[PDB]
Amino acid sequence: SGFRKMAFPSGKVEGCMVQVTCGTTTLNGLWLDDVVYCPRHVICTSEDMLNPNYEDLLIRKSNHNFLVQAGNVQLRVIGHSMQNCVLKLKVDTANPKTPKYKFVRIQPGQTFSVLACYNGSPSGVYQCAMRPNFTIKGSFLNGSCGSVGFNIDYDCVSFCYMHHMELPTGVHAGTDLEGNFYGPFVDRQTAQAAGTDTTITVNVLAWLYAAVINGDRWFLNRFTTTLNDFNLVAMKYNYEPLTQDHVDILGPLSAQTGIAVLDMCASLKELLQNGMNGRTILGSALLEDEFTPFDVVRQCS
Amino acid sequence: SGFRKMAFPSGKVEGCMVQVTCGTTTLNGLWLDDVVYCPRHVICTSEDMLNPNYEDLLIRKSNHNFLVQAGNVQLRVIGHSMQNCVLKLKVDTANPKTPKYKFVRIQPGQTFSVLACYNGSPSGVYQCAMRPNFTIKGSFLNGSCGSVGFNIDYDCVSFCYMHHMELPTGVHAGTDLEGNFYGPFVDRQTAQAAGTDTTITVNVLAWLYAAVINGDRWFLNRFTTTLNDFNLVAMKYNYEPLTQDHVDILGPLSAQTGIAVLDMCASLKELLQNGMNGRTILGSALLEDEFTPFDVVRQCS
Ligand SMILES: O=C1N[C@]2(C[C@H](C3CCC3)C2)C(=O)N1c1cncc2ccccc12
Ligand SMILES: O=C1N[C@]2(C[C@H](C3CCC3)C2)C(=O)N1c1cncc2ccccc12
Repeated sequence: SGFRKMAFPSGKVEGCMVQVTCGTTTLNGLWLDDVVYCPRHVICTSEDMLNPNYEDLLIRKSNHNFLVQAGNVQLRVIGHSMQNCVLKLKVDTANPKTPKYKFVRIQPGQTFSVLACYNGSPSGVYQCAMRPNFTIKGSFLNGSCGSVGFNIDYDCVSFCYMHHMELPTGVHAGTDLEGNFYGPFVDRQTAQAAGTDTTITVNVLAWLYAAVINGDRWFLNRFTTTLNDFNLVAMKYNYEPLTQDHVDILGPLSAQTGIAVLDMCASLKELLQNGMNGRTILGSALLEDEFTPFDVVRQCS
Repeated sequence: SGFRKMAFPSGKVEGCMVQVTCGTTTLNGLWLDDVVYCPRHVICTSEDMLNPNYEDLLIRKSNHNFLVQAGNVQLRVIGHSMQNCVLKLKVDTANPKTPKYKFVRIQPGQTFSVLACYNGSPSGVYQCAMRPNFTIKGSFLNGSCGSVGFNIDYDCVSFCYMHHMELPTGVHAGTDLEGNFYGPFVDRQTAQAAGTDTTITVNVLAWLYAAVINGDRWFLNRFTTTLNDFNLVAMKYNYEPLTQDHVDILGPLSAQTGIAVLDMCASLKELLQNGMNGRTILGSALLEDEFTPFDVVRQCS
């Protein structure tokens, strides 16, 4: 019993973290096979961050300008290209610690584990969610840049996130491993709008199922409701609209608790309208939206 | 910027987790050098759990009865002893993945990382605290038993916790790595009282410093107070009494924020008396007590 924001074990990713230096700038890189991946802003001097021409900056750079360290061992850079907002440095050595892996673009609402690093050394691991507005609320300091997010299916690491920026508002933006930003962000030091963040409704319902499963049942009410009536309330409170896809992926949790999705939706409606009244659910005084129905099922299995 | 319940990277401990079978019973063990450590209740059949004589049960057991698996590789058990509530199985192979490590008995209020395992496979990592009443509020299923808690100082893993039991009340009890329980618990299936849990006051103050440092300042008030006056309020609300030791370890955070400990204490007094009023601090509607002043300093450094 019990329910915790649990991260995937980080071992497989620790053995891939390297330090990448280019002039004065140091940040983290991801060493898979004979390629190192990092944010391309490693080639920027602080004086170019307002509006860098990344091509033009990269053009004044040759292989030997890139200092890739893995612990003690230096690596030799025998090729460099720029793919969207990441540098791919081809090195002489295949990573002997390279796990099985894929690159995946996740969708807003999905969760992943983050290994927060500094100078190519892992410092910490936490679980978080791609917010609907494609930001993440992480824990990143200067030099955390290039820190990666991942899921682990069996022996297979799926890398979904590389950290590039903290926004003027204190939240975090980054790319997939092909260097395409999540959201409307660019790797420039300008004031950039995140947009309105909404609550991931399907996740809040998964958490409610998690709570029922762990003995917290007080919010269960006599009522039920409609997908339409529910979504009307959802929009008022900046909750994402709930679809039949969402109802479908909540099925296993419906099945295990013997509570219909729409009766759970009706409990949620009331919590939204009446607040928590001073009560708590799985030790929280706030509605949690950073567990997927998959995360709840995994932890409860 | 940002603030997250961050765990230590788990890599160094993944390479130590093994499966231990004795009859029908399987749980996790910790393979360091030529010794495997696990909970001694691995020798119990479900019918002996009411009141086992562990000596007498161990006596009807020889080396070959113990099935220690590390991935695929079986290990050979050439010696077994019982130290308080753990089995030490001496095996033929030194763990080649053995990190530098110590065994440490932590104090209530201190935090550690937990690698939750099933059948000697790591599933998940989360951060938690030894509650004042020596329980932990973890996330453990059947077969999670033998899952370990640890801190990482540089290259040195300090193991502090081995998981033995969920209590009838849904919370978690376990031992240090020498097999001595934290708290008044025994490895018997009886109803056992945890006792009154209190809030770790020094941790709540560290979290408030964490919040000031990350731009959340609304709870800062005009008042100040006294260690005596404060502790009077602390006791009313089941907060641990604050000592000059606590004031002293909050010094670095005092120094960085330019806020005196006792002015922070006065902010806390008011939050305790007035509640949060619907506001939040670092995205929480509740006072968080599972970061130490060390944890706050590490994450903020
Ligand atoms: O280290 C850098 N450097 C840039 C990238 C730079 C931008 C992109 C081109 C101009 C500025 C940054 O966003 N940060 C930080 C990242 N994550 C957490 C931080 C916390 C505090 C300070 C900087 C952070
Ligand atoms: O697997 C066991 N077996 C014992 C140890 C057994 C006690 C100690 C002698 C009698 C009973 C146990 O406490 N659990 C669980 C542990 N952690 C989370 C669980 C969650 C659900 C069910 C059992 C759990």
